[PDB]
Amino acid sequence: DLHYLSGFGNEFASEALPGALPVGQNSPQKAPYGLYAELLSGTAFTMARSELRRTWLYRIRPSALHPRFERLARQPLGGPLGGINPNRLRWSPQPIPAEPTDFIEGWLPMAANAGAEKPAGVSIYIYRANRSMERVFFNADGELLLVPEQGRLRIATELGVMEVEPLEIAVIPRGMKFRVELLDGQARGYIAENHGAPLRLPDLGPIGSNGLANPRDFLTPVAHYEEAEGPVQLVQKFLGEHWACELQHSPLDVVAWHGSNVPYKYDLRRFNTIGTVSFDHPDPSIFTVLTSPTSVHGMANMDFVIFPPRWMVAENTFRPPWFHRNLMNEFMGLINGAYDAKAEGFLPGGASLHGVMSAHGPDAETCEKAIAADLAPHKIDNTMAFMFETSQVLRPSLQALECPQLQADYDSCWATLPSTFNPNRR
Amino acid sequence: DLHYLSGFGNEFASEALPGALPVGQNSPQKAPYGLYAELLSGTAFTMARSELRRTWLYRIRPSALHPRFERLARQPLGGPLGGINPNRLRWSPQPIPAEPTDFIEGWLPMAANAGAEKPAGVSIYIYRANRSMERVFFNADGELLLVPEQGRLRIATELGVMEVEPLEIAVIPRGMKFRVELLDGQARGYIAENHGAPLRLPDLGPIGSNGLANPRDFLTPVAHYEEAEGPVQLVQKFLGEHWACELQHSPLDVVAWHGSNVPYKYDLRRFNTIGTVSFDHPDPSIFTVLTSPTSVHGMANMDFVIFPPRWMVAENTFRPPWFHRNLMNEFMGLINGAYDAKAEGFLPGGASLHGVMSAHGPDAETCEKAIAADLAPHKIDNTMAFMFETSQVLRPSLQALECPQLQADYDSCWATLPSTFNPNRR
Amino acid sequence: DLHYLSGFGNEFASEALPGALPVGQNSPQKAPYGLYAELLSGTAFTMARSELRRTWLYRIRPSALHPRFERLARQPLGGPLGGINPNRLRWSPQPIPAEPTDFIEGWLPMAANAGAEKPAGVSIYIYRANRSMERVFFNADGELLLVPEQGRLRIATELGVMEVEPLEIAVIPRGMKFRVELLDGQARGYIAENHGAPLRLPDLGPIGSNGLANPRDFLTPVAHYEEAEGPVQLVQKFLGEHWACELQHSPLDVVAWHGSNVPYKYDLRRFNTIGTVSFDHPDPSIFTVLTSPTSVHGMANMDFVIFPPRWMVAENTFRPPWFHRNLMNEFMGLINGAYDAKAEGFLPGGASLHGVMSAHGPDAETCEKAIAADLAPHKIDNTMAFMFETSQVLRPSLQALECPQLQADYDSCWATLPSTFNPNRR
Amino acid sequence: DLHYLSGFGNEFASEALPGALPVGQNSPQKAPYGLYAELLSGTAFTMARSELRRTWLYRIRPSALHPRFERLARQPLGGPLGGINPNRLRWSPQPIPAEPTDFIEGWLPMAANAGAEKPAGVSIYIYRANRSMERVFFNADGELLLVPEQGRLRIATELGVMEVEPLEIAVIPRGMKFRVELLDGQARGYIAENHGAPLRLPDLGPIGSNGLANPRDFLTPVAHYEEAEGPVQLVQKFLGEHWACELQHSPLDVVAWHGSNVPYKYDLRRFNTIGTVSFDHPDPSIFTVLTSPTSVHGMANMDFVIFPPRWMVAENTFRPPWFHRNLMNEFMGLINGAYDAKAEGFLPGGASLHGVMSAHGPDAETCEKAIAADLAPHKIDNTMAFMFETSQVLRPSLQALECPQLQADYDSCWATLPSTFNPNRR
Ligand SMILES: O=C(O)Cc1cc(O)ccc1O
Ligand SMILES: O=C(O)Cc1cc(O)ccc1O
Ligand SMILES: O=C(O)Cc1cc(O)ccc1O
Ligand SMILES: O=C1C=C[C@H](O)C(CC(=O)O)=C1
Ligand SMILES: [Fe+3]
Ligand SMILES: [Fe+3]
Ligand SMILES: [Fe+3]
Ligand SMILES: [Fe+3]
Repeated sequence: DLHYLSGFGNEFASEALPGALPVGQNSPQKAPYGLYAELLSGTAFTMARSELRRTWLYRIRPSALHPRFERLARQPLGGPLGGINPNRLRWSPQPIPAEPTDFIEGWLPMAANAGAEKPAGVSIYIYRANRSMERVFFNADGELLLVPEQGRLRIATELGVMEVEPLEIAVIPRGMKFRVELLDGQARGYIAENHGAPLRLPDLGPIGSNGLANPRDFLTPVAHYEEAEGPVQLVQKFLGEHWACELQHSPLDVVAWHGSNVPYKYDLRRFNTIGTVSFDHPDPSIFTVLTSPTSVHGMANMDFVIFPPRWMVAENTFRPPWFHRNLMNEFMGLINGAYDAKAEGFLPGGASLHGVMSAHGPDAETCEKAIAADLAPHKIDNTMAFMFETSQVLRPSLQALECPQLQADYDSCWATLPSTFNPNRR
Repeated sequence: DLHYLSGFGNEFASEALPGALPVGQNSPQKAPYGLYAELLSGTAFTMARSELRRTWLYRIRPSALHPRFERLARQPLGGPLGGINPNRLRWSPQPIPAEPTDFIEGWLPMAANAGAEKPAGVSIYIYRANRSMERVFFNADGELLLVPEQGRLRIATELGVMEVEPLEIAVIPRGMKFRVELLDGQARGYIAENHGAPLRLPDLGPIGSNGLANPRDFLTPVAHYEEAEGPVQLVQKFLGEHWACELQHSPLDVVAWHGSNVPYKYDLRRFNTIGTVSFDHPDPSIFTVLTSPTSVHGMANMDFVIFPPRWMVAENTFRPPWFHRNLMNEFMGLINGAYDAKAEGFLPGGASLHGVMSAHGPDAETCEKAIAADLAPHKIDNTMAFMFETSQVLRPSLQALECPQLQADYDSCWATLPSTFNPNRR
Repeated sequence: DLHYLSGFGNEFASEALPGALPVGQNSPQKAPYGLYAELLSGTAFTMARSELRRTWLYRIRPSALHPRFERLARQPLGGPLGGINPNRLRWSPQPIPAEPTDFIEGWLPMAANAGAEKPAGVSIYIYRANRSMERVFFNADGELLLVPEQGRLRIATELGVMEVEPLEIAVIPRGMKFRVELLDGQARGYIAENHGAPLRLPDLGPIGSNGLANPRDFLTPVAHYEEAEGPVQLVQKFLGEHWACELQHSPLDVVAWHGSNVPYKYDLRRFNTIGTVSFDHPDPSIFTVLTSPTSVHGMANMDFVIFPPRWMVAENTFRPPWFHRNLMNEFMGLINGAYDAKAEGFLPGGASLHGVMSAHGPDAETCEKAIAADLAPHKIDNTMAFMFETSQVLRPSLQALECPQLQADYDSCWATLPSTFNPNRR
Repeated sequence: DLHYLSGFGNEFASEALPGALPVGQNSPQKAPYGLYAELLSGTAFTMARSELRRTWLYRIRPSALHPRFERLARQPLGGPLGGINPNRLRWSPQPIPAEPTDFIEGWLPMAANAGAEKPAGVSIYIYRANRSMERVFFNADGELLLVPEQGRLRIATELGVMEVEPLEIAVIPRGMKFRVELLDGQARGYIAENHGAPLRLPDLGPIGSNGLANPRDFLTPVAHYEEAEGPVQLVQKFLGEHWACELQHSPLDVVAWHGSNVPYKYDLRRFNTIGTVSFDHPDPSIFTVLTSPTSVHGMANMDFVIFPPRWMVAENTFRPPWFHRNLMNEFMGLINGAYDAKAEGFLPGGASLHGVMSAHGPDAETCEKAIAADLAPHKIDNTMAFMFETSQVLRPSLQALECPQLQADYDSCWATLPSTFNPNRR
């Protein structure tokens, strides 16, 4: 099977041929095997070492060997920004379109902080694919966080091949070349496109030096190169547009590499979930897998949080999520099973958006159940929900608002919430 | 019953006579009721507001009205530091001496970062008392963290009266005047004398904005003044020594006050305990109640950590603390019940010291029962252990090393750990 | 000739008349010589002293003495932003236009982070002028970094006169009034208009306390005032537009001044160039002259880097710049001679732009040459190339995309790059 | 021949048996092979992830299985602090003593910031040994930087085996157990014992993302374990003292480990030396290999700096080090050949100490030669010197001051400096 290197943020080193990596230097005059040294600077040169993301590649042909890029006619992301809407929104799962749509062609824009033409913050999509990619792609607009829901993915990147299935997540750095093979014929899932500071592990605070997503579970592929003599289309996403050129070699021609700006996968089943071992309901930030910070300490660009199988032990407490109003913007998804807060309507591939200060919380069915529950240890199982929480307002696209999937009467799930107040009895 | 004000770090305002607090200013020419304004600056003037600790007092006589202080012949903290000793140490509970001993006379130095003459870091004591104080006291050397184990205390402070029982903790700010009364004739407990940055709530990291010790549970007494017309001794602890003077008035004459440098109490039963809801054994920093930082970010002067009733749900996990070697210094106490990592020898009022890089962990019996047990939800109850963890090495006092309470064969609790290793069977 | 004060960041003091500057105060009731005190606040009042830029002026007439500003018909920066383009671009040198064109009228927008009406980050222009200014100008949108390529400039500012020639650079702070006279009748060069944090010297890190651009080399003009009666046009650049009013006096009427918000010039020939004394090719951030930071530590708004005469000693290394893909956006200019990585097509006055993740590096002919070359100490001389590197995307203007100077087949320079890969010979 | 893992600061994973590391957790109830989990916390739990140093160990027997430590009769560093001496000091190399002396018995205290009983900052020693260790050791006092000068070392640590030779450096974390075997029968070299923040790579500033000591050149050994039952002395250094206990098993019984608290080695010949490619003499901080910071930003507890083979190209410059007076304290050592600033008397194994504000610089011979030589590019070679620069004062021990190797006429190396001042000729 495919091999991997472990350790989030490590200075990795990988060669497909022995001695392909130069020893004791980055730029020899005549590189082993007659390879070309190339530097991929994922961060500004002057970043603190802790923030540094850079990889040295030793390849057959320089990435510079390409003709002029031309705008393609076929622009999945060229749709308008939907009109202003403060309502709580919920979508049913997205159907796979009948027309041939590969991985890059199938990104349906759901909600974003800014227009595709001026990338800032986070852009959220749902991908629907029915074709494997017969081209190579790189995103100039940001880091890609992939959340499969339906079907396995075999992702051929410049640094190696990774296999990603639902219940796992994968990250592609900005500008890195990749090609998506659909192993099950069709694929559906979620994407967080990070335009900001790279995703990293959260500051654990009192949790200390261990817990949540343990760095040892972040897997990076080993060196792997191709040698195809012939035309291969290279596509790039630039300011929301797809631009392409034809190469006469495969751009996945990296024989060896070393550095820290790498693609990676992580299995969510390995999450060391922390929670209440006493009473009350911890803030959902406790379930943080990865985070993208801003220059405002403590206020993330986005937080990727999961709602995984876990033990529920809170005594004399209302166990489902509390009623909530938040400065932050809450985009919810579902990979497997059902979510603890919504009795009906939220299915795998579905989505919910509770924007800035929009009043949310449990439905009446969940409320009645929880207040009547005989509280004893209970293990939540066979489920995996997640949230992409952003600091900037998420603006739904015109496409997601005109979407047949956008539920018509979502507000009705809270309509049957009764008054239980009696001032004459504490 | 005593009344209290809630909220860790609040700018409180309290008056025993209506209008005693000047409205709209701190320093009127003619203060209401003929009282005197006095500022107790708990920090440098230029500290960030988040770190600011100062209280304005409106009192019958200024603190400045006192004769010269005289050095007392009786000095409970006059013994020198013990000899260099890297061993793992355990003491049985300290008996209460027969000789008349009040709260300030009853501190037994256990271990400290420095000699009493040059206060730095933390100094740890165990107090034993059989008399209520017939004098008033203030500590110029540091903040006092009080952990009662036996007996109830009535602490009359300059800002008011607070009652503390075992399972509660109390903090007295540096230089604040107080008198301790024994409600049950005798009293025993632990003291963390903080010479550094004042104790405060830990930054929660992913736990978020709620959890661990909630700010609403930190209670400060309401204004209360005494009016006894007789000679009162005022004692101060300076550079480890007890110095005294005689007053003709009561120094607990604060009629009204406002500010943030306050005495407070906290009930440990209200701690919102956070832990594993999955597997593994979280780092004990997760149990932080209060912490004193240093200028080195993330490395505290001391952490006040508890081991309270909690749900144990970790699946296919060694539940007791893992075997450990730590940069930090671990001093443990026990208020009630029995502790997780130790089968015998550790009793309420007892103590343990595992210094820098000393090899500690669960004793042999504990280790054995944990590996063979059938795992299921289990509630640890009717117990409360704690730790004073210090970044600086804790040097036990000569009195603590020469103590008949120091256990002779502490090392034997690990003596029977067996090799269960078989390189042919995973 | 012209006299200058030295020392980057100094609290300077200059006076055209004896005692014109008030002693021991900034705002006397009766100023010396009957002058008016005026505060020029370059930063918010509350900035840390290290970041503060402010200058007190002692002038004949306050700056407030002006009528309403009117919008001019001539608007050289009103041109729209070009279409989205990810391609690598290279412009041949810009011709001086035939029409009367002064310094502020001759700015050709090349690439900018945002539209002119909403200034953000950095805006890049190539200036072409054939007339001296017969008016006084101030830019309200940001700080101007001037890089002369042809012709000397005599820049008369409110704080004095400074002369600048190719191989020197000049900075004029935002809001400061100035008038450009062309000493050689015509001029051309580059401009980096900084809309963010003022340019400053780089944090040296391991280079230490000396090196790169030494502070003693940053020269500020001495106080110089004018008293010419009649109509003077005062122009200001506000949200990309030129607005003007008519004054009856000369606005360069500052008799004395003191402070840190000053125009300055630096000779690039005095750069204490640091590099490799062993092997490899150091990141070009090592040649940083000046930098504008952002809120994100380590990620600059812009870095002004130079590629100056220098010793090349790296043994067993590929000496020209490595092949590169960067998060940053690289705008290159040329003052004299030729640049190391480009064999032909890049001339003095020319420009290149390699945007976010665009694949760049040495052209085919230099790559062939460097691999074969016998490595010996070699002094790169008779050259001065530089870079404006920006964190935000640089959008070329419509004009820069339709310019006859825009080289149609820049991509061909890398077309002949061969594969020298041999998988059977390391 | 030994296997290594590369990458300074990586989250490493190594197993001597397949599947010996638990998958997806740290604390299984039944660990693979019947091994014990044990955590080695190198830092406080709450440090920022960039500062975190911790290693999970999977061992045959917990480190806790040890009897009481007893104070050894032989005490290499119980000697008193030398008296006050501000003088510039120079020692000739240390001869190996005739009495059987293993690595830990042969530490000659040279200079330190504090008394051995109160470790703080850094302690410097020269090691001299004629015997391989027939015991296992750990230092509870500090991290150890080893700088071999004569003879090869084979260091068996808890995480595995590493071989160090002169021109290589090796670091051993605080509390980590190790045994030194002398490959040449006898060995001599320097030691910097860091009692403060762990050494790490310096912030590169303008050097950027690569250069100096590249992280790929930092090698950690692979997992290795010992089985041999029988008596073995375990020795610890605690507050300057050697304490011991007897174990009935080898303590180097780690079958598998993962983490970032690791011993490592680095080959100085791999240093990507940066220096002037123009003129002048860069500050020596430019040669930093590793640094231990303080809470004061920019002021290190210590900097380990090297003076390796390098190109000297500075034009019209005095090339040797400039005459200097420093707040910092300069301790120099020599591994191979001769050092540039001193013609004679500074031999390999020698040392110099120029304390706070002591006036140093090149000797008279080097001074004349450098003012007469016709400047051409020159390769310094066949040499390797270094410096331990500390912020706190370095007090020499009584042994180093009473030492026959202390040169009584060091001040005479400067005695012959002439006055070349000629007011009549610039
Ligand atoms: O269920 C939701 O909509 C999200 C959510 C989860 C949680 O654990 C607490 C609050 C919250 O709003
Ligand atoms: O039992 C102890 O001494 C303290 C301790 C507690 C814990 O939860 C984990 C490790 C540890 O050493
Ligand atoms: O030639 C370039 O485009 C600029 C450049 C300079 C350098 O030293 C390293 C890399 C690089 O891209
Ligand atoms: O390159 C250097 C510059 C100044 C210093 O004093 C040193 C140390 C000295 O040689 O003793 C080295
Ligand atoms: Fe919410
Ligand atoms: Fe511990
Ligand atoms: Fe580049
Ligand atoms: Fe020096």
